[PDB]
Amino acid sequence: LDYPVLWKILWGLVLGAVFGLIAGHFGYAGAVKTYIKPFGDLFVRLLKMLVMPIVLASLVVGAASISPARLGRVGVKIVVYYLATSAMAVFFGLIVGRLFNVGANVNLGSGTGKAIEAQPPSLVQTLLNIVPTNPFASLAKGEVLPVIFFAIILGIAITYLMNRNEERVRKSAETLLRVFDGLAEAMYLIVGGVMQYAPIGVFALIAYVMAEQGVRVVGPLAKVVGAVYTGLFLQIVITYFILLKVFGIDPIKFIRKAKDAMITAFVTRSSSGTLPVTMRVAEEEMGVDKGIFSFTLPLGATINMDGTALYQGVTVLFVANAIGHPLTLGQQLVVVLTAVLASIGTAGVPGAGAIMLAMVLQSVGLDLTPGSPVALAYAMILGIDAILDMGRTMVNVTGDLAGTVIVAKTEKELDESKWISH
Amino acid sequence: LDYPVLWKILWGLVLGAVFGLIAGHFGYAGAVKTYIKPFGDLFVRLLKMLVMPIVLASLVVGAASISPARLGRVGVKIVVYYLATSAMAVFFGLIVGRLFNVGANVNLGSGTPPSLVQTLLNIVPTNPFASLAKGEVLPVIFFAIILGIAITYLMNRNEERVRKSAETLLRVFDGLAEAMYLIVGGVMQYAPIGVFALIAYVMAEQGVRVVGPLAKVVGAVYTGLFLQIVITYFILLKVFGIDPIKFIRKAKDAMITAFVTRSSSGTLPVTMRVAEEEMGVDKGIFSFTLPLGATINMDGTALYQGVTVLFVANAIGHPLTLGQQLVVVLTAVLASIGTAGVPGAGAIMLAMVLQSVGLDLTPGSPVALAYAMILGIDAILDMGRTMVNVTGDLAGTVIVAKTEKELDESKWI
Amino acid sequence: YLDYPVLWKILWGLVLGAVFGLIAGHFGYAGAVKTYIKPFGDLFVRLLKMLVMPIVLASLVVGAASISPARLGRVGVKIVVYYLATSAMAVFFGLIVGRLFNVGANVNLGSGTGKAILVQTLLNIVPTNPFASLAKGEVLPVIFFAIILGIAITYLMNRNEERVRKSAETLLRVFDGLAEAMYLIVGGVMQYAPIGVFALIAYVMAEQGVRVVGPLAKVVGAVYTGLFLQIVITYFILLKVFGIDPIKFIRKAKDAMITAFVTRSSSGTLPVTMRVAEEEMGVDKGIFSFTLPLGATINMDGTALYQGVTVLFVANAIGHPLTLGQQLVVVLTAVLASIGTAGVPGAGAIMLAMVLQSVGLDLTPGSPVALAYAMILGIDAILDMGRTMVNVTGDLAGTVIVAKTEKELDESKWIS
Repeated sequence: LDYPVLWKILWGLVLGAVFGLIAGHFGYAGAVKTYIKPFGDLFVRLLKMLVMPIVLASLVVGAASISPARLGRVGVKIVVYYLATSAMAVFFGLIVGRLFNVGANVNLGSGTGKAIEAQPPSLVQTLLNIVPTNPFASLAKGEVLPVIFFAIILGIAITYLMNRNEERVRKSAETLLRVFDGLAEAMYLIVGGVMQYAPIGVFALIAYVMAEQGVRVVGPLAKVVGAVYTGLFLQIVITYFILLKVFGIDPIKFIRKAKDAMITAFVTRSSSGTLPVTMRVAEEEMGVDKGIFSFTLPLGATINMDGTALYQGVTVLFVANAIGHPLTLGQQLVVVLTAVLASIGTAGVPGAGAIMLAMVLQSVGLDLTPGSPVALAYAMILGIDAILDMGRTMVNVTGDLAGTVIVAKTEKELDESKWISH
Repeated sequence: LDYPVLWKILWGLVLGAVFGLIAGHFGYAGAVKTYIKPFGDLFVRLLKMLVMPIVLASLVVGAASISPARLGRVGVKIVVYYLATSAMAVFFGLIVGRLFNVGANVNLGSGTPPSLVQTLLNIVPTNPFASLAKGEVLPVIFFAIILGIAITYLMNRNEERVRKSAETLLRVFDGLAEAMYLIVGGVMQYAPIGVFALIAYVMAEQGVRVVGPLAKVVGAVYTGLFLQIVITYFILLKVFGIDPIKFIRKAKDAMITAFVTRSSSGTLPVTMRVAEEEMGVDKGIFSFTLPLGATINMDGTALYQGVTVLFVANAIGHPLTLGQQLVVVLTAVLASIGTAGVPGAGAIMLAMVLQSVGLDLTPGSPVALAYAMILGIDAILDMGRTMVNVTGDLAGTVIVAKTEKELDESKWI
Repeated sequence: YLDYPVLWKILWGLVLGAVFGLIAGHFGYAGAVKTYIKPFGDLFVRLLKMLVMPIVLASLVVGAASISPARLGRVGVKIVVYYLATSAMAVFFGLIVGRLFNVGANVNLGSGTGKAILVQTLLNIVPTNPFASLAKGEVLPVIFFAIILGIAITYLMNRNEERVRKSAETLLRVFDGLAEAMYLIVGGVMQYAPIGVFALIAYVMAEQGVRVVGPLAKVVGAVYTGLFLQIVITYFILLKVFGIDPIKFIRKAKDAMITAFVTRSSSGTLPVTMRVAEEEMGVDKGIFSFTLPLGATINMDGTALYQGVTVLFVANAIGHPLTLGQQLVVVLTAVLASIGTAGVPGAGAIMLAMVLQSVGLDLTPGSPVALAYAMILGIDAILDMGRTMVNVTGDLAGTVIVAKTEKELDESKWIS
């Protein structure tokens, strides 16, 4: 029968979260899961549908445009960008976590230090596994990063065929490129259609996440949730804003534009499954060239270490203090750095944080055996994980946009007409 | 060689069925399975091959033509039709099982967490490429319709790059679809040999078993088809102004293929080519209605389940009135919607229905002994179950077609 | 401080790697070879694996769209006759070269059980889901679907309706564009090829080269003398008979041969074999896009050598007497049971194991025949290298011979 407002996706967030909270406090969280949540599963399923086609096609079309040496430059830039913001996330994660003093109370356990054969991640085979041995297979499996490799090789090769002298060579290559282009275009059209549904699906998703885990943010857990979020906020408001401003980009204009991707990132808790919304934003909103965002955006849905360095800095310090194990500021740095290195090869998927935490705890030598104190801390964190996941993913997508727009500004943004107010 | 002539497919059927019957009664069915059967396995393998490309390509081209408001309309029509014809199937199955009094004798036993969100939600594919790679027809149908609908909006868009890119893309799908129909055309030159091999086996293996009280079950289920086709499909066709006798003559290839092949979804290339090359239906209709009804069509299930639930009921002595027999069959029919046509489905579903009502299927108990009898004629039954579906799948595709763009009346006059 | 491209490097990367491998191996450093060197060659292998499915699908839709279904059937029957001809030669040489070297040198004793000793595979050529078969990496069904598509596209481009024709050309144009792209990229990888070839033989030599001392030297010795004879006698003589200069052939086949050798996969060398077939032998896409991937599957040459030698090494080590006749019957059986499989590393030991079972020999642990099998298995990589290399070479020789019989045709590629 409706609805007129176009500021709705943000309305659906707030109304949903408030509805979720109330439904949960009154014991009705069970009912949300049944009647409301599946609408958000639909929202989520549809976005999932577009991720392989949009990413594959947009990057064939984008590496075919621009050029391989310029493409190379955009890599070094988006990577230098991610080290910079990663150090800030690490630093803020340590600071924000100490301030709230998250290990408030109360149980005792048995200390340890780095133990059980102390190996950092393999990370050779992680690299060799970028090059897909069957492009068709990597498309059928969800694998983003090999598709990125094959899409870039296909694109660069396509362009080389179009400067070849023979006419058959040039007309065939172009028909091919034309097909990816038409495909990419259809995809972007569709996500716009999906986004018409988005505020209902955004509503259903925090309604559930709030009714389930919203009731749990009481007590000593409030402080970790409280800490992880002032940490996000600091990362955005200081390191992203200051970074945008230094490159001559208005920080407030950016957020009004990034908003759809941010809210979607948040509720969806998947970088890879927000990629369709993010990319359309990079194009229809930020005015970024496909030759840029088709590479940097899906690459950063994997490589961005910001939200893990944030999350990991807080929860390691929470476990450390609940179980009584003294952790100096330095050893926390070396732990978070290990988790961050260890996270790089894997893309953003919901649940990733608790999973990664379990790994750093084990490896550092703690016993995660049942009823143990340290198994009890992890289990507390694990119970607010969706709440934390939402902010982990959202801080990542935001910075994913923020670096895409900076690197773009550095060659062909170029479209400044996209930002003028009237 | 060389044999080529036409209209062999009806010949391969009758001749193979006779070869099979003769071969089975003298006990040589092992040799039929070894030496003859694989030739028919090949006919089935080739048709399976064309199903994903034919369905993907034909619907992207078909939904790119026409328009989404019209597309929605035919959806509603083909759904109303598949409901309507289902009622007739329920009714006839209920009656023929009673008339034949299929359950007869003699052994004794006693008797009397839903979802349907995740089923609907599972229509939307999370990886379109995986869904093409796995079988998954219903999600491909979804992605193909979105893709086509989207392609058309781009071809009406003002920008010049956009418009020619979209049309390039559409042409690739058109070219592919065009190639597929050529190939399925080719396989149909081979079809009567494979139709021959397939009933040759089905007659040689399970044919000798159709003696006795099981014949009454077969008699009842086949009286249901004939009654469904000849009464409710014919009457429905005449009601919308379509000649019932020309229809059968044309569906003939898809029907015989449906019958022998026992896969609704795997007769789909032949059905679609029949739907187009014979019935003269536009791609914009059958590229939706035919593969959708190869999943959603409930007719042959209400027939099969009506006869055998009543057969089990009477064999084990558990009384079910005409009314409570209906309520069981309605349940089995609802549970069938999310699933496409597959050669084991009848017995699998039968087993499930015995379960839910609480009957004990442990060996060697009567309800287990009753089901085990049905399971032994299942192929004879599966052949008629699918043949009636593809027949009705065509009939609604053409009826729904007649109401907008059938439109081609030159194909029959 | 490295240029490096002097561009005759792929044969250099091999010898320097092989020698580096031996030398590094004798000094016990193979552990470091496995870590620091090896992955550079795994990279080389991974890039080529990537290109196989598109290079093959695209090349054959375009190649079967060109030429014509009656001619294609002839090059089919011709390439099959070729592969039978060259196989009998491999069996013959495998029997002779193994006896000549007399591979059963030493020492242990055994009996075993005896003495004494399809359809669904063919049906499995026809893929029930082409999209699945592309993803699962199944060459023969992709080959089948590629030919039917190519043939149908050609018929559609002859159809009277203009739309049908313009669509079909679009479709065909997409595949040609793709194929052309692939060949471009494999051209690029070959720039990297000698570094990766160095790394691979470096590893294979550092690990298994050290084992080739003693009575295993003879089996490695006999198999390579078998390879040398197959190429230098039956490929050459067959090439001359059909009028092709044998020494020019080898210089051209060189990139594919070495890639084959080092990667030990007939099918994952396919991109390099197909590029050679095109940019070097001057063979038409309509010929080689069929014969080469088909021969990466059906070619029995390299198997008859491995099985002719190793069945006899097991035979003589285990003391079980085999007449020249009974050795023949085992190898023929092993070859028949072998066809459906594409080139994969480790394939040799795998097949040997089976013939041992079926003949009734007992492979129980600590057994004599079990002990013999293990020795062969320990030099298997060394044997694999020469096994697949001979196939890829002969794959080319039959591809250009059947090519010579219709449209090779490009004689301009070899002159002055």
